[PDB]
Amino acid sequence: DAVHGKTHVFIRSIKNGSHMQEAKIDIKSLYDSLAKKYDVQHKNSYEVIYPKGYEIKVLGNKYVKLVAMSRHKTQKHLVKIVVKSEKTISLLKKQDEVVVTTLKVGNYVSVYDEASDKEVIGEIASIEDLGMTDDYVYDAEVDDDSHAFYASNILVH
Repeated sequence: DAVHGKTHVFIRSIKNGSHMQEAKIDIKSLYDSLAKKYDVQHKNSYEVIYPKGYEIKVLGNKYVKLVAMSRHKTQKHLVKIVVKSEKTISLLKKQDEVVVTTLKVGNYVSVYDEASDKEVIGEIASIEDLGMTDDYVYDAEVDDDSHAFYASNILVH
């Protein structure tokens, strides 16, 4: 289980104790930027990074500390997951998608509605095997007990 490098996550960073910035950035960019600002560990096949003062949006529409982050090559297939949601505005239908490594069509998952800054229930609308990949895939470790974060608005472990 990892996510693709173009996965979007909501990140907050703090400097000098008192200043903070928040933005939506792709996970490969987060890794590449943060890999230079802070520095890399190495294990059997992980390059593992330990930032401080960075946070990520998780279950509960709250930011918790991002404790570590890593990237690695995997032999596993990338899978594109499309998740539909809708709201009563007269129905506005929305969908989001994330590609993961390794859940059933029809299952419900939590979804972040960015425009209304609230969490909604989504439906697994499709699942697609995109095949193997040579690119790095990425992993994030979160301090809250949900062990989950929002990945292109979809809650993933």
